[PDB]
Amino acid sequence: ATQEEILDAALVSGDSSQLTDSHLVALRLQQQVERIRQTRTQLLDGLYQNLSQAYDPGAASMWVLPANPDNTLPFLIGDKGRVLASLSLEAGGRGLAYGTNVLTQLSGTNAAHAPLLKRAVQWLVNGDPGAATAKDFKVSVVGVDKTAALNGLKSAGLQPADAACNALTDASCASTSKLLVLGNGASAASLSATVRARLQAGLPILFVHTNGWNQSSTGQQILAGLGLQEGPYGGNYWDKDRVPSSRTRTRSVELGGAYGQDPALVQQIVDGSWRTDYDWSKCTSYVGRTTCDDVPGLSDFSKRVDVLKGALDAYNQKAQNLFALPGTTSLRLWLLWADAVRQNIRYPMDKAADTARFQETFVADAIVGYVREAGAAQKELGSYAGQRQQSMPVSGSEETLTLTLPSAQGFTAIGRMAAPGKRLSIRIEDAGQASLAVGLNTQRIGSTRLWNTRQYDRPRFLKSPDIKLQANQSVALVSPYGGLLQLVYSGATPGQTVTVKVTGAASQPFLDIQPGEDSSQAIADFIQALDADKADWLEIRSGSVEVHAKVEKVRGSIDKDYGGDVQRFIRELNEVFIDDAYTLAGFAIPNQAKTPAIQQECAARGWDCDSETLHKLPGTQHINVDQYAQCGGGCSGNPYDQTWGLNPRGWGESHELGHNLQVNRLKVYGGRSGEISNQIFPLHKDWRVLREFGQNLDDTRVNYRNAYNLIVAGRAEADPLAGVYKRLWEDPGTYALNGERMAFYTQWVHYWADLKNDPLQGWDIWTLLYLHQRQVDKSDWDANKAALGYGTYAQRPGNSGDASSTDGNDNLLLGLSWLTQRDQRPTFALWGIRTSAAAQAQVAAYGFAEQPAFFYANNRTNEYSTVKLLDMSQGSPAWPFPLE
Ligand SMILES: CC(=O)N[C@H]1[C@@H](OC[C@H](N)C(=O)O)O[C@H](CO)[C@H](O)[C@@H]1O[C@@H]1O[C@H](CO)[C@H](O)[C@H](O)[C@H]1O
Ligand SMILES: [Zn+2]
Repeated sequence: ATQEEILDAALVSGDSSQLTDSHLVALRLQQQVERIRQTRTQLLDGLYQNLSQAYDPGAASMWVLPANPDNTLPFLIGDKGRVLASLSLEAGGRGLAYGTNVLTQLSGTNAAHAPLLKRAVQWLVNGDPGAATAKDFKVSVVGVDKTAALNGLKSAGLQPADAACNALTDASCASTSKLLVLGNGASAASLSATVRARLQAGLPILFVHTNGWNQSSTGQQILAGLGLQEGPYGGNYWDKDRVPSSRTRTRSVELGGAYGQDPALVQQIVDGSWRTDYDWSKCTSYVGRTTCDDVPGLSDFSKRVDVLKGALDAYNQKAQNLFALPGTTSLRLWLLWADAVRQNIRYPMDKAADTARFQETFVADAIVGYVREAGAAQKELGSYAGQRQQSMPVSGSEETLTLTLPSAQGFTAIGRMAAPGKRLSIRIEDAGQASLAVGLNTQRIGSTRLWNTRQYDRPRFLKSPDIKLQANQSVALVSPYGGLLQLVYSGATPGQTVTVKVTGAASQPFLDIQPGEDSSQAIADFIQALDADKADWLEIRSGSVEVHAKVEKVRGSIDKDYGGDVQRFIRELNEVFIDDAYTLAGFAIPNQAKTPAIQQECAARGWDCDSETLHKLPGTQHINVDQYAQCGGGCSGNPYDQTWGLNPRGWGESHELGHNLQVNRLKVYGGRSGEISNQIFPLHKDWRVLREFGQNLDDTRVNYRNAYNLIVAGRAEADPLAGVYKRLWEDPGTYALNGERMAFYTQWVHYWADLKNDPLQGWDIWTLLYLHQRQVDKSDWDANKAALGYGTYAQRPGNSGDASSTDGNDNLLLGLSWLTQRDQRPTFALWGIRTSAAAQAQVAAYGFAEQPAFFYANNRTNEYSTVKLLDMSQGSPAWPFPLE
């Protein structure tokens, strides 16, 4: 079959599998867009003629926008570009929608609109804005006041008659009525469908919004019946847009034809007239990542491409199949064009060396329609994936999966993949109250380094839009890239399950650790899948951590750090990385009790240390492992991004995990500890690692020596608190004095160990503070405050993360004093940390002997045997380890 014949077919079926001739599609699109422009311009010009286009809807009005651009268009666009009234040719009918009740203002505010309105009604009734309506033409008015409506029309020089029946709901009435006027008081079954069916059978409809700047569902449903849509929250309130008396015929005609359409971009595709002179010297670079926001012209180009993406992604988000929805030919053609471009793409591309291919591909990446019965695979996947992904076998039979949502909001991996260019079908059941969508992949936008020299080597948008699902309703998907399937949720109940039924998906290697239970079976299945080597991507679920990983990066890490020992890699991922962190934070981990020393401290303290209400595991933290990251070679977030692979003993891994587990009430001076209070997690791991294994990792992070220097010198000032504050916590830089500030956090580790007379117990102090803090955060205040050393507080304390707040300092002073049973203000002052009066008074009330100022000094981070205790109450001893 010819390319021509394939395109004709695909316009109906959506199947772009054989469609390769993108210039052919571009030409068809060129003419489609041109005839839309012709239709629109001829209509508008016949409406406006040379009459005044003055129209002012006030702030108490809504914007009314086209939705289906092929068969709807604006009528009145304001000087600020707000669409204040739209026309509809949907289903071959005729309609018109205003964002306010214009009919009640035709002898007042909008007296000057009357002649234009007359032509508009002439058009509605006759199909010709120049053909007089007959005297006493029958008008049905529904959902808005009849007499005022009819009087308005009469004010415009028209002679309507009350049809005296309801043309919205009575079919006999519709067939004899010449116009229907709708407002938002209307009642009907299937309001949108009803409206559509009347339109399509030839009843002309005039809609007025009757709720000012408020939105109306009734209206939205009427508008959707016309192929229109209500504007955003607020309506015209803020902008107060209008069309002035000076607006010309030529100008409005022109805006109307051009609205939501880009014939210049289509021409550029056709001719291949891509820009050869972009000034790249204006790109800039930040931690290895080039961006080009300030290259003249570039943002306007990219923002025009964003229009098309938004347009098609609205269909993706609502799980709507474009090829099943009538009057979508322009967008079908954009989509089929884009799929044809994907047939030819080749990597890598450079912004300078490959101007034509770069810019066309740029446009094509932004146009992907996932909801469909058939479609094509992009041929080259470059730096994302390869031949393995292309060839993954798929399940012909239906597969049933059960998933647990650990928090109320987020996403979790389903455990299956879409294969490139192959239909899968999906539905979810037993969802309770949870709101649900499906999506593909986890890459963040900066992960495609298209502005880096010769690094446009993968698609811009590997992460699909979230595609909304209904309880018990199937959706058919085709991805050109293939991808890891994600269940996106909100409004869920921590610990609830969801059931996923999927047909046509592939099975990536997937390590699914089951909470508490023996996961011996799952580990060997995973290894077998890994050894089978059919996938470019894998995933891991363990505890509250999910890893979305490029297979070869993981192999590379197993090989370099574990000599190919997969089993040890997995164990250490689960135990030394994951369990280590979450156990240190005192969470309730299934089938895993607290250590004896912690259990016994919680007992003596009479605290709730194990309930799910207070200490349940938190929301999923996601980790990406890939060739690129969103920023740098590793980037904070959820997911956080890694490019080196995945090392269970890695500093980065636990540093970032730490960010997820930070809490403001354990931050010294708020953001001053933004990159400090998370470091207890990597620090704990390295201390454990040296003891159990022998590797000595990152042994110079904690700068006891220079922290000391700063303390000693800030201390000789007249105000010793402030003196130390200036030298330690004042500097607002993101990583300022990182090693020195960390030394504060370990003080309490060495202290607790001496207090418990057991070096193995030191870190328990932080685990007790986390448990204390969650009680402080969410326990019933009146009932629990006495047990938490907060009896003097009428109300729960604040949780400000602000540098100038004492919310973090206070709780640290209270918690440490309460747990240690000593008044710790001297050592807090020694570190330049101020506290509120309330907190001061509360410590006094404990009636503990003061702990005089002290300092734990060491010349190594990970090895505590050599730590030395200084008494700082009487003066400042010499640093107790020799230089140099
Ligand atoms: C403060 C800290 O612990 N930083 C380490 C952290 O940084 C994560 C992001 N990349 C970031 O926010 O900057 O994890 C990385 C990667 O795993 C490093 O260990 C960071 O330590 C810093 O490493 C770089 C070298 O890449 C420099 O030597 C810095 O001096 C060092 O602090
Ligand atoms: Zn950080």
